Amino acid sequence: SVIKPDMKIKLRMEGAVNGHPFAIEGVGLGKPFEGKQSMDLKVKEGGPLPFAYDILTTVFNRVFAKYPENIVDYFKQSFPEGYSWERSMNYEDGGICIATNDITLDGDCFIYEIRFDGVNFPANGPVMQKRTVKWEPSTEKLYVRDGVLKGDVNMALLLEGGGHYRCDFKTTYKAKKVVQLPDYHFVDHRIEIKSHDKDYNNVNLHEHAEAHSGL
Amino acid sequence: SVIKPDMKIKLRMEGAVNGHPFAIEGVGLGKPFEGKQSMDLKVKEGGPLPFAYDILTTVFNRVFAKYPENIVDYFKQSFPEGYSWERSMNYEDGGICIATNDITLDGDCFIYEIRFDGVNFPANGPVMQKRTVKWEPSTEKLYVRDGVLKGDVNMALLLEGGGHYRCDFKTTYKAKKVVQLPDYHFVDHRIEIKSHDKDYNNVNLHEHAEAHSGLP
Amino acid sequence: VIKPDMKIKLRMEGAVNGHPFAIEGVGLGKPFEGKQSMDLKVKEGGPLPFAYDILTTVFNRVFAKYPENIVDYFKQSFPEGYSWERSMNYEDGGICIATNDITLDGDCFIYEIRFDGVNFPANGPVMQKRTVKWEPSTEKLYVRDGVLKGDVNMALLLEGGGHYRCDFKTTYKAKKVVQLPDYHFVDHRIEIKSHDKDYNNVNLHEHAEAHSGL
Amino acid sequence: VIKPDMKIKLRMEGAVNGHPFAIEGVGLGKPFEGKQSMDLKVKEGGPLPFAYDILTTVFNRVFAKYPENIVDYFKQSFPEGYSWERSMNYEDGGICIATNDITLDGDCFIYEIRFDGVNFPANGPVMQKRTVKWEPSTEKLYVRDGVLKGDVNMALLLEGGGHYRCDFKTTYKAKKVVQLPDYHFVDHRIEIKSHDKDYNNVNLHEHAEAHSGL
Repeated sequence: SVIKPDMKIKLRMEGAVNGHPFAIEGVGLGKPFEGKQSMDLKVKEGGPLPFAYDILTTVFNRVFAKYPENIVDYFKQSFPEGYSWERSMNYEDGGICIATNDITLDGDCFIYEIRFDGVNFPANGPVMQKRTVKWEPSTEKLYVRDGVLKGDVNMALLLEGGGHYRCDFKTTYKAKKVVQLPDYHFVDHRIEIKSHDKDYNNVNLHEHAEAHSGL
Repeated sequence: SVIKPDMKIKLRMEGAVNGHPFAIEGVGLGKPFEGKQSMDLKVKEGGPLPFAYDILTTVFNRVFAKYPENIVDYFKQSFPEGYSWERSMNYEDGGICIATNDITLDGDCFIYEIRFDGVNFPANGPVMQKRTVKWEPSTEKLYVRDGVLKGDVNMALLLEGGGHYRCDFKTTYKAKKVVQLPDYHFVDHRIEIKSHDKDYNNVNLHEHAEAHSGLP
Repeated sequence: VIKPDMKIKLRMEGAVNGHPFAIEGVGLGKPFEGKQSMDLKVKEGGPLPFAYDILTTVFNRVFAKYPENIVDYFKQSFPEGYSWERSMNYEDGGICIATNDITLDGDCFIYEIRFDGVNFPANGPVMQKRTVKWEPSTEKLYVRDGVLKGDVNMALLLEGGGHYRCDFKTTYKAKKVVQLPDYHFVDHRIEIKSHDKDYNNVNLHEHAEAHSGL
Repeated sequence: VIKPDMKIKLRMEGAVNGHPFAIEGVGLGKPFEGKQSMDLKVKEGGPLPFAYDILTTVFNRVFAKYPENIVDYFKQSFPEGYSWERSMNYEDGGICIATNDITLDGDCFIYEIRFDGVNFPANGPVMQKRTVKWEPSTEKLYVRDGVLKGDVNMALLLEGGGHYRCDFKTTYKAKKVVQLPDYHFVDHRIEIKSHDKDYNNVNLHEHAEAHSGL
């Protein structure tokens, strides 16, 4: 079907953090059935980001998650038409990021229309002082609410010299058409920046995901 | 000085809710020393707005707040330079609105560069189905944190049919230069849409703010 | 009926980070003046290992001056009285929740208080007792599901300037049907007038007035 | 040390929206298997007018199967033991907080538990007893200021399908110095196996295993 073993990705992100705009474009590819992907990103406007790049990574498609036969894959059923999602990223120190990504599909390439905004970050925080090393792996909880799919997950950014920085994720998925809604379930995630340049004008990012249930 | 009894307003807001972009430019004027301001907003893009126009209103200048003599005025002190603020708006039903405003000054007219974003608003919540009536008067609490000025406030939208809809504001004001930093204090608020057509493409908005110390 | 001058008796039972304590108290106040004072004594778990400041706002909106044009849910609930529950969330993850059941005996209000708070950071302002006082406040009260709710942005100034934020969420419940009021505010002002070295004894005061929009 | 088969003995004293209650419990489990079961008997405040489920995750991470590659904060903390504190924030505003002090007598863990919850809507799932059970979950544990933290996105599926979200914030404090683990997870699956009409009697089971994630 539309969901081929191998696929491409085309995306652009426009946003602002603490009132300073920026834009990013990216090209990538993944295997929707293996739940793996990869993508190169470049800062098109507003470089060099004066904040931790990590806050952005998870915004850069649940379609790339390995769903077992026993669990309805809300996300793949949504295509060709596609789906969009809304996300809340509440940081333990007050910082807050809002994001949106509209997902379309051009032939064999997913196209993302991404918005991203973040405010109230302390200048002395791990975010504005770029003290983030990476996001820890996670297990997202997803459940139906009002005919759509909700996804929540407790995230953590290990900092330099140890210690963690928590953020609570609150994502909402909305399919453009009617699809089989699934039962409560989870999706383990692992996102890492493989490489990047001095100021992150160029970044290589990878994500791995697989869904499952209780135990 | 720099700020005068009567000054004008020019604003351009660009933003999105639930993923739907829109643009609104506004115009208006007010009395900075009397805490009063009026403005007529107009939806230039994304109309008709699919959500309650009330969640935008507080985003459309603390300069407009009557300040007592015994309390430092962090706002009037920032110009000619000016200041910028970031706000977090958290609604009781998961809805979260984020916004920023960069206020500069052209002669006797303030210019705003606003950005507004809100997500996760329940499809059947009060906001998306536009069942709100307006904001109740309020009292903001301003305090200093890391050399800047914070300001929090418990906000409530009166819903049609009575009952309210709570939201919490968390604002951070940043003067574009070094200015005196006030002790703890409050700002009484009261905003209202005075008029507007059926889907709020055109809106007349008013506000009156008055800062004071604690009750004695 | 609520007279111009009233007395107060009370006992609190609670814990902070799992460590138990108990405090009893006596006082008086002027319901219509919105003023009151009291002397509290630590009975168990003393000397207290956390800032007393977190307990004060638990130690009765009856003691708020209410203007004629605003329904006074509180002064009405008596002689039956009312009860309340409150969530107190501090920015650093410290969370306390309390309840108070207020009854009336002659001219003396009787309080049965429960206080519990957890996850206070070992080196935070609370456990390190680095708080100075609560700043005055303005509580927002609105009817919800047939009962009255009060929310307020609170803040403690810590030693050497600086503030520590906490959000209050209170639910008040009349013991018998009373008239529900419209949306209104209550300006508060709570202060510890005196205390001995370890706070085993404390004299507390509060002043408050209800009002509507600016 | 900690044996392959151990016993449990506990007592919970608490309140919900101002109404006290107490529940005694006895049980056992396989600590290396992450399996445990117990029988709960209400001793006060019965019949409980609120969803029993809000209380279940309060009724010992020792009962979780830790692989060899992860430090076991809980098992190394004996026989001194440890205590924990927890915030449970529900989406409709209800808030619960608890603390458990855990000691060891031979082969029987001994829990002294406290439980408090406020602001639960009268018409909400909890007060209307509209809950079915907690959904399985994965707890995230990381170190903070010398102790262990564990947060989880919980969810009660309600009658009529649909879920009620609750955010857990737990802090684990070993009664002695023990090695601190790196970031990790603990899947959980808790459930009531049997109960009587007013839940005065309840059999509870829990299954848990620790892991490092993909």
